[PDB]
Amino acid sequence: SNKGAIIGLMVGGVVIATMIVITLVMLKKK
Repeated sequence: SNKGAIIGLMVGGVVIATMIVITLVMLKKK
């Protein structure tokens, strides 16, 4: 199985996801 390989793809997806997760926080600040 080796679930460690899954993390490899999480490194690239988290980079772009970092902008989406913040977009919501900025809305709450209002």
